[PDB]
Amino acid sequence: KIEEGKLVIWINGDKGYNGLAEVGKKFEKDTGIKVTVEHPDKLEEKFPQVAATGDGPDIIFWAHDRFGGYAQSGLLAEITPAAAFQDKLYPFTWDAVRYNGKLIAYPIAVEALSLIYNKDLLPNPPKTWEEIPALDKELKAKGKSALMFNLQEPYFTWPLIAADGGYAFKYAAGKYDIKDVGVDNAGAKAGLTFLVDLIKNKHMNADTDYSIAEAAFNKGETAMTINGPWAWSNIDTSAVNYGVTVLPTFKGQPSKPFVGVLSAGINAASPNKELAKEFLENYLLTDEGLEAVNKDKPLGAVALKSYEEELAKDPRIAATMENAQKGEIMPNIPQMSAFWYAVRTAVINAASGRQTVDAALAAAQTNAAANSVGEACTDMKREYDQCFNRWFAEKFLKGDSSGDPCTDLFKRYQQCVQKAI
Ligand SMILES: OC[C@H]1O[C@H](O[C@H]2[C@H](O)[C@@H](O)[C@@H](O)O[C@@H]2CO)[C@H](O)[C@@H](O)[C@@H]1O
Repeated sequence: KIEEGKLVIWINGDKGYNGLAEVGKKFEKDTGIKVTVEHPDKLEEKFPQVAATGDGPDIIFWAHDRFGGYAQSGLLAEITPAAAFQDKLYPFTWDAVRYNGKLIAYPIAVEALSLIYNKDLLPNPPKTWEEIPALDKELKAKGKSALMFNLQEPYFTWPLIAADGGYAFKYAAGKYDIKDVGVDNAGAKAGLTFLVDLIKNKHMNADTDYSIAEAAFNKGETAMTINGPWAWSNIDTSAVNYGVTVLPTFKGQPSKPFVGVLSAGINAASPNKELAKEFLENYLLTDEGLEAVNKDKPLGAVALKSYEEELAKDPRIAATMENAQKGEIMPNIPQMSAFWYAVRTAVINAASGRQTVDAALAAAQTNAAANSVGEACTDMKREYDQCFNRWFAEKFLKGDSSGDPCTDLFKRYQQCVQKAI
């Protein structure tokens, strides 16, 4: 299980994990407390599995959308920064990591997708998605192409899908409507249909992934890609001369990327919660800690005000913020995981031709809604069970029963299930 007196951090392999390891070395030099940074594959799915057994990292980095799920399953410690420390970060970043009235992580940086373009191939990038076919056709005649980006992660296509009206979950009055997923409407279909038509008219390849799109852009073969701040670093070392700009408009509407707050949460099973708090508040979330990470791979717009004021001079960051403001902060509810799985499949199926746009999205809507409501019914069940298991062991089995207290909890659960059907 987790080791006492040591910090183990998990963070995604596309981030500045070597720079974070330098912050960890500084912590060790000051305190003698070893910090180890790992980037396991699919860490966002591995974390819940290992943490549920009380193993895993002391600190986990991911975008904020996954944290509500982790918190709801009891996998994260509550965090309680002093007022003085909170005021060092932008208030909207705290909002992203608030779940059920509690803070469940520290906000690190704001990530949004932008359009990245090769200035030598394309000194004026297109303002609209509708121009892309004609641009591509021209470029293919010269043995180049217009645009390549990662089709295998729905994060990258969502901005298009959402531009004319696709959504995830309704929000109103402090509550997400989990019965209703917005992935099957006219705007969602128009967006995805545009994408599939790019593929059908040979302007993109259906199995373009992160690495193929990254190699194609940084080797000068394609004129544009869609990516986050983390990717700028590899383009810097390539021979490509790039700019970063607002995503193209669709049906005259802004693309709407789903905006992530890269966040650090503390494993509820960690024996090192105080050391983790010290590391995060006094080493990572400082101008020099963020600089060391940023130097490795750009973080984006950082949550820390003092450092963001220096980063705001970078036009790449201004573009990141332009796109962020046109997009939307992701929800952090546990259902988000089901939303993404379902959109991932729909995109891949429609892009590869395994399903039509209309059947792919209809099926995503159905499966996301079912699992989302299912996760609520499961939470109602778990609450019944906690009440019953408590009552049965401490009351019934001790011969001190005069009725089952946990009947209304069951009926609420029963109603959830029977309504879902
Ligand atoms: O593709 C769905 C995926 O989107 C987001 O993951 C992003 C992440 O926020 C970024 O930091 C970056 O690393 O790329 C990921 C996409 O590959 C969501 O945060 C994630 O929950 C979801 O599965």
